[PDB]
Amino acid sequence: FVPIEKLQVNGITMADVKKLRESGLHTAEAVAYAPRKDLLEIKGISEAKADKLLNEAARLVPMGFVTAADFHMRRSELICLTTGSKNLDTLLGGGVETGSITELFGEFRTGKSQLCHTLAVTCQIPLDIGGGEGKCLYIDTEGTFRPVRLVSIAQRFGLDPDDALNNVAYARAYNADHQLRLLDAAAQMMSESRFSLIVVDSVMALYRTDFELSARQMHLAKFMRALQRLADQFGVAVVVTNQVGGNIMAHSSTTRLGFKKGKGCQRLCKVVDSPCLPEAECVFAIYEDGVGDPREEDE
Amino acid sequence: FVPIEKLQVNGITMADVKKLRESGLHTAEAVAYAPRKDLLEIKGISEAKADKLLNEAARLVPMGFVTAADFHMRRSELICLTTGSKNLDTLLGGGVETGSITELFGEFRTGKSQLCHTLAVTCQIPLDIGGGEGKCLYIDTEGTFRPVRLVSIAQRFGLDPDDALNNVAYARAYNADHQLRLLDAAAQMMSESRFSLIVVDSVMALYRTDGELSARQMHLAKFMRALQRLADQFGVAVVVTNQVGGNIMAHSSTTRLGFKKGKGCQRLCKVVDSPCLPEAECVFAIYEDGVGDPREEDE
Amino acid sequence: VPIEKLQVNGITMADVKKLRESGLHTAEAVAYAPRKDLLEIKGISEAKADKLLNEAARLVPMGFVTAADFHMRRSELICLTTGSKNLDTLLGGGVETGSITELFGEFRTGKSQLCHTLAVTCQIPLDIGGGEGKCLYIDTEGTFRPVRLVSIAQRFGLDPDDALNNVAYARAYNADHQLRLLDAAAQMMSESRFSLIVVDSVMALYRTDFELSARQMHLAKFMRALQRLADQFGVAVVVTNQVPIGGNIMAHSSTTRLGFKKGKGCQRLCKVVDSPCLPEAECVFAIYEDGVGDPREEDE
Amino acid sequence: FVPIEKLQVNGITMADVKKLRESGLHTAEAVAYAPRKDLLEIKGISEAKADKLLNEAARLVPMGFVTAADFHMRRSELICLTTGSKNLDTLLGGGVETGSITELFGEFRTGKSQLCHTLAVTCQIPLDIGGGEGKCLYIDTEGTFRPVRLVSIAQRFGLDPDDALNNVAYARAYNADHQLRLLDAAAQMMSESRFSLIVVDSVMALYRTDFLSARQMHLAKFMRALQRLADQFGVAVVVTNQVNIMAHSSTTRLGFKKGKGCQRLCKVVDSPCLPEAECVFAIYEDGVGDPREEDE
Amino acid sequence: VPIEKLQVNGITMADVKKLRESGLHTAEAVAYAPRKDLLEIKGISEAKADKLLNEAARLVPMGFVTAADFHMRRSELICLTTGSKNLDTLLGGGVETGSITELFGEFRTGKSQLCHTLAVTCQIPLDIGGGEGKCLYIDTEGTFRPVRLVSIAQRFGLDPDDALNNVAYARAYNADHQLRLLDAAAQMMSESRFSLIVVDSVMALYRTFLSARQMHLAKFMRALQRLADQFGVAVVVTNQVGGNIMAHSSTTRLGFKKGKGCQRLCKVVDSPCLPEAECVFAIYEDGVGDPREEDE
Amino acid sequence: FVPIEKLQVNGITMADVKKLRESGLHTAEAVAYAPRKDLLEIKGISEAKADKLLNEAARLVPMGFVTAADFHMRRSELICLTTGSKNLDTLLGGGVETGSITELFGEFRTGKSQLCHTLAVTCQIPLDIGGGEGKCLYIDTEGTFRPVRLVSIAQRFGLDPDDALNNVAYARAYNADHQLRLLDAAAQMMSESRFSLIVVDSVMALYRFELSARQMHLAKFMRALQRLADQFGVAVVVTNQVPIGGNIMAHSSTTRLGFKKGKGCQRLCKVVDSPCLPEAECVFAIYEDGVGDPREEDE
Ligand SMILES: Nc1ncnc2c1ncn2[C@@H]1O[C@H](COP(=O)(O)OP(=O)(O)O)[C@@H](O)[C@H]1O
Ligand SMILES: Nc1ncnc2c1ncn2[C@@H]1O[C@H](COP(=O)(O)OP(=O)(O)O)[C@@H](O)[C@H]1O
Ligand SMILES: Nc1ncnc2c1ncn2[C@@H]1O[C@H](COP(=O)(O)OP(=O)(O)O)[C@@H](O)[C@H]1O
Ligand SMILES: Nc1ncnc2c1ncn2[C@@H]1O[C@H](COP(=O)(O)OP(=O)(O)O)[C@@H](O)[C@H]1O
Ligand SMILES: [Mg+2]
Ligand SMILES: [Mg+2]
Ligand SMILES: [Mg+2]
Ligand SMILES: [Mg+2]
Repeated sequence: FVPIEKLQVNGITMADVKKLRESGLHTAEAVAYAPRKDLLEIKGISEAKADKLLNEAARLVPMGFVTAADFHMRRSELICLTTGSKNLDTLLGGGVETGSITELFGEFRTGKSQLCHTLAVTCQIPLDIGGGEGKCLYIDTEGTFRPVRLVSIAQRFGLDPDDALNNVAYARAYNADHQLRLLDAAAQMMSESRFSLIVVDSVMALYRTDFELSARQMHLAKFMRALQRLADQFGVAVVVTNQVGGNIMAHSSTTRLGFKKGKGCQRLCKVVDSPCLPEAECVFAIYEDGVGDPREEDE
Repeated sequence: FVPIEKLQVNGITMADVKKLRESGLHTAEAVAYAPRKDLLEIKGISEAKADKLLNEAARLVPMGFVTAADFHMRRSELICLTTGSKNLDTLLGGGVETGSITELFGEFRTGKSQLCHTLAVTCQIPLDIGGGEGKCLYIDTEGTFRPVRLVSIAQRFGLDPDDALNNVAYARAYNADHQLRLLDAAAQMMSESRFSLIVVDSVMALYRTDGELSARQMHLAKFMRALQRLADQFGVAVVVTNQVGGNIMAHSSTTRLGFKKGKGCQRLCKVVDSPCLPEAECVFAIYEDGVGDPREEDE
Repeated sequence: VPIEKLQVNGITMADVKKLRESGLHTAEAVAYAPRKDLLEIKGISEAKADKLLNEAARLVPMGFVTAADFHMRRSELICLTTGSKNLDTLLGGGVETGSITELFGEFRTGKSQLCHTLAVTCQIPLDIGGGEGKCLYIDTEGTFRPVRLVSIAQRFGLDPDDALNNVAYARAYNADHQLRLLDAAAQMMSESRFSLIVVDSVMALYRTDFELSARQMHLAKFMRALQRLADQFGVAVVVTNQVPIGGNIMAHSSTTRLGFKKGKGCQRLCKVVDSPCLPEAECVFAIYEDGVGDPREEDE
Repeated sequence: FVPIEKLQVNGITMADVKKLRESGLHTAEAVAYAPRKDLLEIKGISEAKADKLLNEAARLVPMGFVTAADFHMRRSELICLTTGSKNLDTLLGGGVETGSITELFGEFRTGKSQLCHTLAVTCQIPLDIGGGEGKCLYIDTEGTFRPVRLVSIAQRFGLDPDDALNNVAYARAYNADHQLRLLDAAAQMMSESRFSLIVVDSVMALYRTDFLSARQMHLAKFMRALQRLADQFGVAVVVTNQVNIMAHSSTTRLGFKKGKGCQRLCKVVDSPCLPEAECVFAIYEDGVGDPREEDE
Repeated sequence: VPIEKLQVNGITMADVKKLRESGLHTAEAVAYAPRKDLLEIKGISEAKADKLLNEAARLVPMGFVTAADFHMRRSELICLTTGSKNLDTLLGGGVETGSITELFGEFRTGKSQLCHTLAVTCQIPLDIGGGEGKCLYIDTEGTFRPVRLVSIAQRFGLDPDDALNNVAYARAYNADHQLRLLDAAAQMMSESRFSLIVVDSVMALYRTFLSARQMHLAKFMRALQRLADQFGVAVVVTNQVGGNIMAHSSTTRLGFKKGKGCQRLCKVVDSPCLPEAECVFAIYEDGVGDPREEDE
Repeated sequence: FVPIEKLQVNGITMADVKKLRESGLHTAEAVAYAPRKDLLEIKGISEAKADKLLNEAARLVPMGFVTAADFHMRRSELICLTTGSKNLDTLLGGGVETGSITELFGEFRTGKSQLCHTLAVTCQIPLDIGGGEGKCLYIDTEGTFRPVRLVSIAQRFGLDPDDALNNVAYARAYNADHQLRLLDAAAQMMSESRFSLIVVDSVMALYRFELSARQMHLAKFMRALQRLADQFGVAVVVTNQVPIGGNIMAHSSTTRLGFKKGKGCQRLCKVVDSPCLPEAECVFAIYEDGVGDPREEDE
């Protein structure tokens, strides 16, 4: 991404920069994608200078037309992260794709939290072996997150236990308003540092008891679009878990994966929906050290 | 169509042509269709020479009266793009007509994006099979375009895997203002070469996520009107996808096709609104290489 | 009455050509026009304008007319046939030749289908309700398809070739072009018999081009021109409207108004919202591939 | 009225009477009310002849003020025209009165055309039931006139349909000049046959498109001509309008408002003697009348 | 922390009393409460409620934190030993305080014995697996036998009078009484330090409820979760062999099987982090402990 | 215990008390332990009336928390019924605890009927020697009622045989509804007179139903038995054949005693379920005078 401090030019005061940052925008992409009406609504900003900064960002941030072959090259360039099972990578065609809010849904005790822990660890590892080189962002709504599993999985991957311990931002929410307030600080801290993943587990746990359906349904809509807005500005893959959101999950999520409890430690994962993948299923396994491919003993 | 650089006659200099270039009228047809008052509102153009260039444009572009024979022959000579499915081809009366807006709508995962991707390759094929011998353009709003689908489909008609990917302009919109802003750039770009298709997917996805209830319709009308002008200016097929506006989208779109999810790869299509087509219904199957007729194995 | 007929006791052809370029192509057009309009035209003197005015007035009756004579004259007016017996009975013969008829309602009500049906029928002989005159179609939304015309002609049995040969189309890209189309079309209404003008739609261009007052008197000018054409040539005029928006400018001009309501599938309800003569009522009609008609019992 | 034939006394030449008829003077009242200056303006009329005719006509009818004791009682026996509804008759205190000017203003679809049709059909019934015992004169300026209507209304009132249609004179104007010109033939018909009601519907419609000071002066000339015709021929005058000179010239003014269904609210606004009150009247296929109990 | 720190920024004592009437005994519940719940309280304005929430957030930590601090916080969490070191090793110190531990299995295996045993351990010092707090035992079948409590206290060396004078028994005859017992007990856990809640059982009353049972059970279970959150107290419940509805909120689940004589087998069936394994313990008159050579 | 008559305060009509008596609630303790619904379907009782009854019961009877010391001292003061044999009383901690569910299951013709008759006789002797000083109600279902044995045990303990016979109300059970009516009448005159022991021999004689419906109705019979025990603190003893019922009856049975037929008239009794008393065994004997300690001649 591009920092917002590289955007001010032609006698635009830093005070305007603070005013924009206090409103939630923290990068050039955020300003460029932001509608001009919202920028005008911010107090203490002239509309003429608002349009000046908007067109300066448009000159800086590229959003013009481009040939499809170039788009193919850029999409091949996109960072992709190994899940931890070669079968999963083959099914995903390389692994989890950033810039896309992937959803993993299914019945509980199928390894969703274990897979999320493995995802955080594989986002801690360097990009050379396919890692993300960035910090995760884990939002828990049930108290299930346990650092011991992270330590074990990191030791499987060989990373420093303390680096993995201190490079994950964990925050447990207690109500829907707490989640929404938490997202703002999440974005603010996202601004300064380099991250590579935002995992939420689970969105509906608090919403199930906080509610009155009409207020609940609209409250997710502004919540989820915040994750979508944050994903494109910073280019971080977004993973959402769920229990068995209706149409909101389907509309918001790009690639969906259903989970099923297989025999023993083996588990089934199915590509229910995808923009460029066929509906195919495969099998992985979960051990005390994380997530891997099923072994001959597991057969 | 009629290139703009051939209407210059009877004492109009290139300065007026450049002024029209900033005015947006990039074709003799465009200036002929534009109302006189808009020409008067253009700074630096006197009303006398405005009416002059208007009458040379009207001489060069026929605004007069045509019989049903002439317009019927022109209808016969209109270019239609093959849908890749004989059932769908017959449902559409032979393809997608020029200078008319098609609105595919329905619930998600019904294959609208697959239909758009399939159409994106039929334009470049030789016209004898039912193409248009041109180069496509893809304006996206949800980030679901995929060159890999074009790679897979180009082999159905034998097209080159890279000549298909270097002859498709691409761009993405992020906010409501950018969606309308892209159209002037599209018109400027398309004035140099024969485009044959435009895609907008989807229309109101940004408008729902953008008191505000009244203000969105007026913005929607301004954007949707611009597409209708674009089709008449250049004679190209524009395809807009919709999710489930109301009257604004119902009135503007020339043709409307509703999609429904069937069993497996089977999907149902119904002509919801057309001026000269019966309200029929057909079935089509999405395969690895695009949209096609259902197979006996899947039936 | 032909314009070339007005040549009496020394009408110079230069004055005739001046009238031609002034837009007046019918004897009624000069008979009804005020003298100030003639004086506003260059090359026209006041005394000669007055004498040509009286020469025009002595042909067409321009005085008191007893109500009985007006009633018998109006009862002889050719009523266009819409093919649907229900709607034809609703309006006492259908659309009348020489008055402004407006159709309005929500979307998906088949007004365009009715316009198409009237366009096809107005070419059939008088016995089957046609006007025996070529049709004119000013379109502002590109909703004309000359493929269905052949099918409708087959339903009405008249030959397809001459039925297609006997229509004129004009696409309208702007309100100024829409107004100029009437001036353009006046001469060919003065060249061969005409019985039907269709405009679709009225409000579409003014909705986008507009500022309220400017739109208001521009629409007033357009409606005045339409009424002038209807009076001069005696040709039926049908216009399409979508929903009212604009207030009363279209309500005062529109002699007849119909409102369309969605029914069940092919069923639609027509209600005479405004009419100086016929009482407010309602009726039902259906649309099929052959055109507008009365719904069948199976469709009920 | 008094025909101009008896005006000639002591060998007054018939040529002068013919010239007066060609000048719009068809009755002795017109000559009496005409000043000397317009008589001088007429070609072939001398000053001596002008003053002689003024003396002959003035000695027949007075012009100045009168004693109110006879004035109010003589105003009672004036011809009244019922509107077919008791609400309006009570509101007007006798209904429409001839020899005056009454305006009906309001929005469209308020029955103004319908009430004008009712007046035009009710002007022939005998005076015992609020009739007029005369023929109407309808001037139309929008094409709204639909004869058929009348037949049904006359059958409601029991008059013969053929007589109802044949005894109503109808004119249509295409321009303001044509509208003004029709008044010459109107005056000629007034001279030829007895009429007792005039309707204009609508007076202002053409002036919207035909035209500003020229428009105002033309309206003033039109209204003064109508007032004059009412003066000589004792014909009630009713005008229609859509929503200062017209109000000033008008004596009685009634505003119309749309009620519920067939019901509409009629209100008296300006009147020399009548108070300010409203009423409700219904309009049906048969015409204008009092609301039925079913609509209540 | 006590809600007494809330008396800042000019908010009156009356609001604190109203909150105490609604069970808002400690500041943790005030902070975790949603807006609507505190809005429902009578005599409370939303304007001051915004502040109330602000200082509630300031007093108790609510923002982001790195996982190192979370791990070191949960590592030093108080754990209550069961007297069976085999269990301790299996549970990594014993039962956690502030979470939900569920027991299921055959009644012949014996779980009420463990419920009795844990009652005294909450008072012994922390260095030997104690809690140093009060215990609140709720029974639904009247199995409370203080003689076993005296025996286990003598095994632990504590005074039986101290054991009987420190724990609080409560019995419920219905689901509503069970629900309101928690509300009543909130005052006692507010006024004094408690370190253990034992429920035996949770499905007994619900057996003698079908759809409304799930909502009632969810409310009761989330109330038990709230009590652990608002005071850091351990919560342990028993369940005879709910289902999935209990399973969602079940942080830890232990299944029991009957072995040879007094020997019993305990399996940690479900746990967020702990592996799936089994162990063996024994039951004697002194309580539940590690198996001895006599049972081997 | 608190009589139901004294419960009605503050406008509670006596007809409501009569309706409660007819329904089955004969004491204020029953209303105190009565739930919301059970009071709701009682005739003549409304929601406000039920709330008033519950409030009055809470005022009269302590409904809240009870400390361990108070519960222990109340249990200590509870009257225990002697068995007439030193060994059984020693194994039972002084005898049978009143107001508790005790099940005696064993082989037929092992003196279970004799033991029940002995307990019925000993529940009327003075408290100084472990008696009850109250009436007795013996419910027999197997036709084992023997007045001769009752007279013999009365002579053994010095009780007057006629005073022993008239102090015991004998009830024979034919059907499940019949025994429910019998226990309803039992509570009916318990509301007006004091008793000391309830004997049911045998429970499973009439149940052996429909297998599932047998459990809930038996549980309701167990539930009804517990209600009266808490209302009056009277010992209840039920005999079981050879245990039938399984989990439900095991949970209902607060204490269980298995019986075996030893040599001669001697019999063996062993505890099965006891939260406090450890499991052990004992031996007793049966003679014409009833059930007592074994003698040296049979030992
Ligand atoms: N320490 C561990 N070592 C190995 N496997 C474990 C461990 N803890 C849990 N599991 C496995 O993980 C599963 C729990 O899945 P989980 O990630 O909790 O799904 P959810 O979060 O949806 O409940 C259990 O079925 C169990 O078999
Ligand atoms: N390579 C493929 N082969 C066959 N079917 C596919 C392939 N890729 C996607 N599909 C199917 O086509 C559908 C595409 O739906 P889509 O056009 O994305 O709907 P929307 O545009 O409304 O989101 C998906 O449901 C998917 O199951
Ligand atoms: N050839 C045909 N056969 C049968 N039905 C048709 C045919 N053409 C159009 N229709 C149906 O009739 C309707 C016509 O409505 P339309 O004329 O578009 O109303 P409007 O012009 O007022 O928008 C359309 O909804 C269409 O589904
Ligand atoms: N044949 C008829 N039967 C019943 N009612 C009619 C008939 N003809 C006209 N009307 C009614 O008369 C009214 C005409 O109003 P109109 O007099 O034109 O008002 P305005 O003169 O103010 O425009 C219409 O509202 C209509 O309902
Ligand atoms: Mg989970
Ligand atoms: Mg799509
Ligand atoms: Mg249409
Ligand atoms: Mg009218």
